[PDB]
Amino acid sequence: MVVTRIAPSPTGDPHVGTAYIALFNYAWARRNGGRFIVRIEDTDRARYVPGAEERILAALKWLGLSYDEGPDVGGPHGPYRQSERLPLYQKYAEELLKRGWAYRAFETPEELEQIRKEKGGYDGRARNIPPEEAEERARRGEPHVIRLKVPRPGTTEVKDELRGVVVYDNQEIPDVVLLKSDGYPTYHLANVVDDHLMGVTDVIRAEEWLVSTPIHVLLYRAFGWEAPRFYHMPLLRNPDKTKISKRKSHTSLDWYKAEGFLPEALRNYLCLMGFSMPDGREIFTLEEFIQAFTWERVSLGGPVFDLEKLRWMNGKYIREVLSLEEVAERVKPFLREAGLSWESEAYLRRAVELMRPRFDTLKEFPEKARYLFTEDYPVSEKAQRKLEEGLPLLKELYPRLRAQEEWTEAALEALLRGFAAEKGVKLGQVAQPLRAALTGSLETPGLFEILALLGKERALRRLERALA
RNA sequence: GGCCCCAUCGUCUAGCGGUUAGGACGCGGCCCUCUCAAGGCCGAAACGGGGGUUCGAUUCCCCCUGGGGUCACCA
Ligand SMILES: Nc1ncnc2c1ncn2[C@@H]1O[C@H](COP(=O)(O)OP(=O)(O)OP(=O)(O)O)[C@@H](O)[C@H]1O
Ligand SMILES: [Mg+2]
Repeated sequence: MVVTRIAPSPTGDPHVGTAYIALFNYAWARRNGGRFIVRIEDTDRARYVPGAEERILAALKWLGLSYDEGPDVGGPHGPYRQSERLPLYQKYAEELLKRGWAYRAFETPEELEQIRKEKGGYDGRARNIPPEEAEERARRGEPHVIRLKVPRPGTTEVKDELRGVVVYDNQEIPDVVLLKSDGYPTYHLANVVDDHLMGVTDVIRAEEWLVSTPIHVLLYRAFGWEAPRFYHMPLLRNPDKTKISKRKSHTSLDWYKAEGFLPEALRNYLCLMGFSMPDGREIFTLEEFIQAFTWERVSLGGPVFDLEKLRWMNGKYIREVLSLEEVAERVKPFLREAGLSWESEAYLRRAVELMRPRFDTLKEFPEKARYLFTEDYPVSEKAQRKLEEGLPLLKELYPRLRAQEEWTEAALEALLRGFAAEKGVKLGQVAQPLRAALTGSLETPGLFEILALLGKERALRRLERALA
């Protein structure tokens, strides 16, 4: 069948680039009724951020991706955390050693630097050490690394499923270290070994690994294993076209969730990063994505992550994809984070309904609708100017309002329109100042619905403070 | 700099030899209207350059230019 995977490195916040690559591996497997594996790349004890594994796994679930095998769901070929597979890599490294495909190198980190300075890059000088001497210096515990012994001279054919064949010159392929001196392996060794054992057939990864591919082709050869298919996705780019980074852009998935972006929206935007539906439709579900997926419709340009477009999309989900009730539920955390409270579900729902077309992120709701949940709301200078300029009218309207029995949006409009005509003035001249009194703002939803929402008492009370 | 990838509006993109080069975000105008949005309508905006192949190239081939990636005991 088809088996894909993601090899996240727990070395920082959950990265949007990871979600992007995960999105495509997930789809390709589901499209082919296959498996989607999650393997953690925690072999660099130096860059390892404790607490990063949980975070990445949660973000993937947050976006709606589900994996078939992984650290927290088990699987037939575990462990799924490389740190727990160390003896395995040791074993395979020595296998290459015995097959003449690798060798032990004892240069100190400082000699290597000096070698890189003079001859630019390691010169494979350790290949001249007699195997028995290397084997002996190893048993004496001399610190060392194991390097891939690249066939020299020569050529190595790599095949990218989206770009075609690419012939490399072995002189371009360095004798990369396979097993570090601390016993930990490098991506190069662990990638191949683990992809093999877990049976992955389709390796879909970021284009930044294209050049390292001939190293993997060589390793699969060394082991006598069949190489999987390679699909390299273009890198997500900052606005300046450089690979998306933490300083020119927002790469942390937690930042997106914190800002009120809907996972559905983010996932949908990410699909547009290199892929498009035949009919050119831009809003679609995760499932529709799986079904319509085809490497034929994947573009290879480095897409710029456009926040403005994400916001647009998020707003689109808020008002056209999720139900009223769903938005109401998703907005709660944000109200709580703003120290605000709603009186009941009924109230919140109507509040959300009135604002639906006015907020593009869940975080924006408590901001623009603050006056619907607390008395502690701000008053814009323009609102104040408008309030003071219409006090006389409001003063004459107030008595009519305290005597209004039927407190409905229909009745209220009738009264106000009538009052405006009877006072020989345009509605706006009575509605605008009233809006200011009620909301401390001049940018709000319809006056009649805002006036009704609160009820007679709550509305008059607030109206009285503006006239006091 | 060496090697490798990429090339349609500012951005995401549709073209797969013959199209007024389409859509979306953003931007401007208009409509709707009690404000602000949402929504509808209209509009400005692209094939980097030079050779070719071909009756004909944005579509196919080559060079140039441009952009990006990669050159570790990180991935
Ligand atoms: N900036 C990025 N843009 C696009 N894809 C990325 C990016 N970074 C990583 N990927 C891809 O997403 C998957 C997960 O990458 P990973 O979890 O290692 O994050 P990372 O940003 O590569 O961190 P590290 O510094 O360890 O390389 C990979 O298979 C890799 O190809
Ligand atoms: Mg045009």
